[PDB]
Amino acid sequence: AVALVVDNGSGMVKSGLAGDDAPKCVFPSIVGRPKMPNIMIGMEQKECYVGDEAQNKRGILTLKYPIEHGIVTNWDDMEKIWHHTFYNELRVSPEEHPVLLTEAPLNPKTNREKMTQIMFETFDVPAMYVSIQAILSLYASGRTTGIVLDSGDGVSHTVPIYEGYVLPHAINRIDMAGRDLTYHMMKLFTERGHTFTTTAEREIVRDIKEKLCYIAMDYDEELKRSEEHSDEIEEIYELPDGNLITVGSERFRCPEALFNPTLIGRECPGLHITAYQSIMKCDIDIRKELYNNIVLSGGTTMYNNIGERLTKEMTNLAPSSMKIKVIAPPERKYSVWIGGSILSSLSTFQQMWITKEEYEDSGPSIVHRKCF
Amino acid sequence: AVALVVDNGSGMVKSGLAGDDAPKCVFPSIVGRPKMPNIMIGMEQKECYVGDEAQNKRGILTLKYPIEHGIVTNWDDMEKIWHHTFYNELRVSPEEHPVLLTEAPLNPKTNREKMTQIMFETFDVPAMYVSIQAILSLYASGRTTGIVLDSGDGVSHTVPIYEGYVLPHAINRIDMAGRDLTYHMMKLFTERGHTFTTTAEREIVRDIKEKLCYIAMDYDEELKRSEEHSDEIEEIYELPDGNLITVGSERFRCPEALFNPTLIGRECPGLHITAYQSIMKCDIDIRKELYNNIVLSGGTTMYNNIGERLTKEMTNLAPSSMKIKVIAPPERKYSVWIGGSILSSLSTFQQMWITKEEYEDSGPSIVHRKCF
Amino acid sequence: AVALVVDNGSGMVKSGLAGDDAPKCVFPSIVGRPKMPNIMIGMEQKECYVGDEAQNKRGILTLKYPIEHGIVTNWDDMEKIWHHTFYNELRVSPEEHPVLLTEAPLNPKTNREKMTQIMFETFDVPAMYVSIQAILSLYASGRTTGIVLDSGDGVSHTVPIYEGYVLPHAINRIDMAGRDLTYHMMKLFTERGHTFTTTAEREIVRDIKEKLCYIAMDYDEELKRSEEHSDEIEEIYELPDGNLITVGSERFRCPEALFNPTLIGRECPGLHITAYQSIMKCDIDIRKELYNNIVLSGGTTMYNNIGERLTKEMTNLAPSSMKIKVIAPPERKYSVWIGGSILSSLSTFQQMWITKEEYEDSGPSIVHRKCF
Ligand SMILES: Nc1ncnc2c1ncn2[C@@H]1O[C@H](COP(=O)(O)OP(=O)(O)O)[C@@H](O)[C@H]1O
Ligand SMILES: Nc1ncnc2c1ncn2[C@@H]1O[C@H](COP(=O)(O)OP(=O)(O)O)[C@@H](O)[C@H]1O
Ligand SMILES: Nc1ncnc2c1ncn2[C@@H]1O[C@H](COP(=O)(O)OP(=O)(O)O)[C@@H](O)[C@H]1O
Ligand SMILES: [Mg+2]
Ligand SMILES: [Mg+2]
Ligand SMILES: [Mg+2]
Repeated sequence: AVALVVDNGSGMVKSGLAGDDAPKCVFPSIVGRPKMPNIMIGMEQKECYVGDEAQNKRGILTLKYPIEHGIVTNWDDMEKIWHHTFYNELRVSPEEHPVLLTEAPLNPKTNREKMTQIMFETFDVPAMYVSIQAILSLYASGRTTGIVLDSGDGVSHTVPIYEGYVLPHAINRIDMAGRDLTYHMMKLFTERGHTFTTTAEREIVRDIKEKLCYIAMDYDEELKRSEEHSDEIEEIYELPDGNLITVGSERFRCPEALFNPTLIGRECPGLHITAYQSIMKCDIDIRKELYNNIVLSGGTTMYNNIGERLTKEMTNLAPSSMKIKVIAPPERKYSVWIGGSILSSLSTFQQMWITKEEYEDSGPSIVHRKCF
Repeated sequence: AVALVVDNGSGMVKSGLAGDDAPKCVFPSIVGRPKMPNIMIGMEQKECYVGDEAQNKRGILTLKYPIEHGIVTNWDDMEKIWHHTFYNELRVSPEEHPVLLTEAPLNPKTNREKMTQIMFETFDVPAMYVSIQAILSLYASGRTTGIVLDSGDGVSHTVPIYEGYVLPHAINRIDMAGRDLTYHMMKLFTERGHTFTTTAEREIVRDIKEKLCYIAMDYDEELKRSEEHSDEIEEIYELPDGNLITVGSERFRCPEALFNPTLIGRECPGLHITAYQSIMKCDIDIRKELYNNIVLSGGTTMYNNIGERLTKEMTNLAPSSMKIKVIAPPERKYSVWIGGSILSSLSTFQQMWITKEEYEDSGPSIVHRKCF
Repeated sequence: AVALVVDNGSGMVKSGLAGDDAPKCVFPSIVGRPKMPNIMIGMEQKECYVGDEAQNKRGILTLKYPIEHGIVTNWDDMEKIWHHTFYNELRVSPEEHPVLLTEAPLNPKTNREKMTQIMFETFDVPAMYVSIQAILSLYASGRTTGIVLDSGDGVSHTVPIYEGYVLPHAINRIDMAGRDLTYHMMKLFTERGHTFTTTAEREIVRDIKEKLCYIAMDYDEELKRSEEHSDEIEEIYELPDGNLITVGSERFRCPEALFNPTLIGRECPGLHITAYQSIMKCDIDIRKELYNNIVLSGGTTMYNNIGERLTKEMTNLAPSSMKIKVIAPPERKYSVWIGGSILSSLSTFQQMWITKEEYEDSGPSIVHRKCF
């Protein structure tokens, strides 16, 4: 039977059938609830909107995210999202297809235990398997050795792998991703005169950041040019209500927080520093191959001139006799799903599944012995 | 049982059976009392005239309005008007038909409480329901999203609704309607030589205003043309006593007070300004749909070239990327009654009624929990 | 030379000499313009009234506020207000005294730039300095560590400070203050039968709110008692025209919007929630001292039983091993001015000034490098 690949994250959720080269259903993971009285008798209303319907009618809805920092806070909303994905988006019965789920490294055991319990006791799936996102990201690139720098919506992590062997003592994870960048962008916009506070305004700011941001090679030079050639940097954006907003110096000052987290008041190191620290925790003979297979993945790495900036930063830290090559292939925003689809279509993988009998006999703890 | 739709307002009262496409009995809400001695023995006189009879014999009667600014002042006259409507106009027993009444937004609770008490303890109606006029006006147009600008005889209000959800924090109401326009018309007529003071003269001036008024697209240009091409604007009107009156520049100077209330010494803003302020109090993503569904209702909006003037005024305020469409359908003077008839004929509405038992047990305050 | 302390806000403006323990001139910041024709030849009239004169003759004047949400909208009115303060109230020459101005956090740069330009190019002040209001509020209390919850007329903000170091990433600001409470009070009064629309009526409602409002410890219990013991809550107030108004349940329902902004249709969180969120954004070891130094400031915090309510609300959120102490000293409505006077009288502060030469050489942008 064809397996279901469901990559659930903080911001977006991707779902599809194992065997394709692109996800089938990509939708935001939000739950909307009405806050205004209903007075028009005759129409059929709903108590909760999930997915695109919640985003379209966000004007009269309060929006909640059931996943924060890769950890599920409310399980009812997550169960509703899973039900919507299975019964509305994919329109496939969740009882004849094995499930392949993804999880971030260094997560509490209770999250996996509850996820497995919900999958086996609510949807009654035949089999399921949970895998780390970095492994699937490395699978999607068709390589066996490299360091994966993944940056999603809530969690950014770094995982090195050498010749199919992972080094768990050199795995890094920090909670600083596109959401903090959106908050920083809102704070920067408050200095221009525009104030955004509501959830709909937050989505508008997120869209503005996605459409009109880039990474400057030299931050100081562009900052100097911002006060002298602002006409080149200014960009006009049309708000949904018809007003116009001028985005100027905020185009590159917002993504700069990745390489200097002190702007947003975070003591954690930057991205290049984290990668260098992760490389230096491995053996001496392993570092040479890791320096040449830096793979980028995640939606937060979809900016412009990011690979060149990362290469320049790594050059000033790595020894002058090494070769640094950053791998930023196109369509890398769906690399995890592609890797999961590739993994699920292998004959050797057809044995590493958690069947119903094993879960019923051993219990929910079996996920700590067969899934890694 | 067929329900009774009774829209009672300041100037006129409409009444009919739920299921028709037009009101059955439309008559002015006035109470007439004699002021001259009666010396002709042999005829059967009456102590009070209500409705058309009071208007026909207004020469020897003093006329009183029991409703002012949507608030009932004297309840005896209102009870007499209700009795006349039930027993003379409709000729139906008010004990086998549910009643559907209308009320203006932002009204005192005591008005609703006394109305419900009178309906349940005097006419002994089986069930009753009170609804806002804007909701019925939006029902009559067959829409679910829009901003309703209602202007009756004493009260003009603005209510936005988005996808069946009303925003109570963006509801406006001002006490400036056709009565102030009639007073302004009388004041303008005093400058020509004609003086009107009595109630009958007030009704004559109201008829003149109804028959010979229009809204000028450019007030300044027509004002300039008034002193140079008066022959085009002059109109002859025949008074009931046979005299002739020339209405000239007063044709467009009287309705102009809607867009500039400073003419009649009122500090409240105009109509377009009020609509724009009501639109700007909603969320950013809601404004686009509200700008495209401006619905006009009420008897005061039955002038000529009013939709074009409103569109031109809104264009200069709304952003240059929005589409403004004013909806002024024909027969809009009875839109509230049509909406009430449509609402009362729905199966889903057959449950939202205040039965006799509920009123007797809970008390008169129940109207504050089941009627909105 | 003695410095001038001028705290200009939305509602009121305070001005005095640095060295005193109380402001010298406290007057509303309104600009009045006549709207009626003048027919009495022989009297000397004025084209605009500013301050108490505008408030006394508000019957025949239209009143405008030149400051909205801590942002100056019209600069001509603000310049007139500054001229009135310097030349009429204080009666001191604005050329031999340094100026100390106050500003709210998270404000546009253009506001400060224009303020400095006006101060240096119109009044020709020798030196000036702009400071945040929270810093002065903390100075006035004689402390070094604490969280300041300031609530004025248009803007309410929260600023934590630990041992003289401010945490900019934990500063909150929302636009919800006494003006929205006045609007809510007017809306509540419309349900009793009284309608207030004009600016003079708005000032009357503001006075009623100032004189007859208090905060209920248990909102539900007092709401239940409102429908059973209204005689205890009813209060008689005398309108300027001689009529009497009964204020009953509206005494505590108006200030309740601070702890539940959903009543006035605002999605922003309440006051205790905002304070708790601001405390949780600091480091773990800093929270203990912040929980014990909650300082209240502003005119909107001059209600009754507000400290006890805030303490009770914070107790249910803070851990059961912390000590919560709300600091609400008397005369806290002028805390900002007292703090500014204390700061301006220090010898160490005699160097942090913007002289004429520095402004002339560097330009208006210098205020972004020496004032914080
Ligand atoms: N073209 C783009 N440019 C800049 N940022 C982007 C772009 N596309 C997406 N993003 C950011 O990436 C985030 C999406 O992260 P995603 O990888 O979907 O998280 P998850 O791994 O939980 O699904 C969004 O919050 C958005 O801000
Ligand atoms: N054709 C017309 N042209 C101009 N004004 C009109 C016209 N018809 C009615 N009016 C005005 O509308 C008013 C009637 O208001 P109406 O909607 O009946 O009030 P209510 O909602 O209380 O019944 C009258 O006072 C009259 O001046
Ligand atoms: N005793 C009081 N009780 C309740 N509210 C008050 C009292 N005194 C003042 N206020 C409110 O505080 C507001 C004054 O705010 P203020 O601190 O003067 O603003 P700013 O900081 O801009 O000068 C007024 O709008 C008033 O409604
Ligand atoms: Mg991801
Ligand atoms: Mg009407
Ligand atoms: Mg203040």
